[PDB]
Amino acid sequence: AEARGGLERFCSAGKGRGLRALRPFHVGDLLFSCPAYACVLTVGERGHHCECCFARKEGLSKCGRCKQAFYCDVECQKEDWPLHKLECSSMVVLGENWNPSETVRLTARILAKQKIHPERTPSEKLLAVREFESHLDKLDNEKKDLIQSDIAALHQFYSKYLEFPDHSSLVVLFAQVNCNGFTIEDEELSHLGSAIFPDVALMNHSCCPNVIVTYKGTLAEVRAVQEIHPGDEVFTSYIDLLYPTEDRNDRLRDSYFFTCECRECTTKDKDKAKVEVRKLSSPPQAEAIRDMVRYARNVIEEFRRAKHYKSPSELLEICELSQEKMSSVFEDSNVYMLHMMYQAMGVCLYMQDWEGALKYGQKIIKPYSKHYPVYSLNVASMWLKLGRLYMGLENKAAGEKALKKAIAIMEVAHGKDHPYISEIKQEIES
Ligand SMILES: Nc1ncnc2c1ncn2[C@@H]1O[C@H](CSCC[C@H](N)C(=O)O)[C@@H](O)[C@H]1O
Ligand SMILES: [Zn+2]
Ligand SMILES: [Zn+2]
Ligand SMILES: [Zn+2]
Repeated sequence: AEARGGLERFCSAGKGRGLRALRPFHVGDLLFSCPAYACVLTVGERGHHCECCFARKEGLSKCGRCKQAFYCDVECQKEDWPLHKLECSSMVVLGENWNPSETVRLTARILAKQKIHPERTPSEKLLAVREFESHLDKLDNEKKDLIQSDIAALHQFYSKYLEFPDHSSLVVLFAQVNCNGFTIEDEELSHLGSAIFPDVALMNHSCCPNVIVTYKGTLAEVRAVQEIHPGDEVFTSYIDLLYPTEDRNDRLRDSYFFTCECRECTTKDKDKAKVEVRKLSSPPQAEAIRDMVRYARNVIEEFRRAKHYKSPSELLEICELSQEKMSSVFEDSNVYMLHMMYQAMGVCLYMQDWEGALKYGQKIIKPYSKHYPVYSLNVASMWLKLGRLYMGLENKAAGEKALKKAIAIMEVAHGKDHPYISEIKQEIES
């Protein structure tokens, strides 16, 4: 009997361990599904999604003690209790002074899971959490310093409720979480939480992936976006594919300690249109383009480093100011311009500026369709946000066509039967 039908763990030369197909997979086929080994709902989604299964529901039942955890019913409340009990009493005593980061909360859950279930779980048929790479020999002082900060926050918020292995074991575990952890996003790509999917973490990266990972609650699903032939390695993308090769590889080296050698990284075919420049009387020289690219990459890094504390109004002003400055060299289709429009659209949605959000979406969609792969979650989500804006602004004709473009991608990535597709189809009917 096969551990996972038509698939196998294997050794990928120069890429450690990986996943290979044994039988052919065609576009849209489900390779495998993997239940979360551990997961945690993001703080911002408390009250809107079930803390246990991540279901989006109205009328979730709150925990009577803390009144901070919300569930579908008592069954989801009972399932989550071994994890929620580590935080319940702490959330009552300490107010909003109880603030461990998402990584610290997820790691506390892995520690609790390892204690009760030391054997391999149904989520570890190919790769177990204990086998995860950590790359501790490669970590920079900054990443080593964040691991130590996370360990101290783990003792501070969980010492009374969890028994810890030694410090070295905690350094290994937080390093494994950084290298193998996932984030779960909804149908609009909004962040829902963090999770460990050991069998999904076995797949190596490519910027030309042959699979896409989607979520059905906290169940990860892996679907083919091209033919996967017997003997082919199964590759997913670890990062956002919008960016030029250099940006992608600096991100990959920083978080995963490797340089990608996929076809896109080798040919660099899409870089020219990704860094589109405007046709001026001049036009811009290499040095002026390099200066604006360096500037944009720094704004993106700064936006990333300050995300947690900056208000949506401060986030909007930076976007508008950066877009205005870059527009002297860059075309609107340039990825750095798209970065600011996407963030700025995000703020328009937050402040219920539906018309402002739509004007941004209208400019992002065509360049997104060109820059991303043919089957892209980013492209499907953008068509979906566009469609929802149009429907809300009474443009049923434009909304329906935009929702159908989303559905066409989602049928391949999420499967034809996904609840997201059923929800979108219901929105078309009403
Ligand atoms: N395209 C690629 N080239 C080289 N190493 C890669 C890679 N994709 C992923 N990896 C490696 O795999 C790590 C993530 S976890 C993925 C499976 C890993 N090969 C293992 O043996 O456990 C990365 O940190 C990096 O070591
Ligand atoms: Zn639930
Ligand atoms: Zn509680
Ligand atoms: Zn690549």
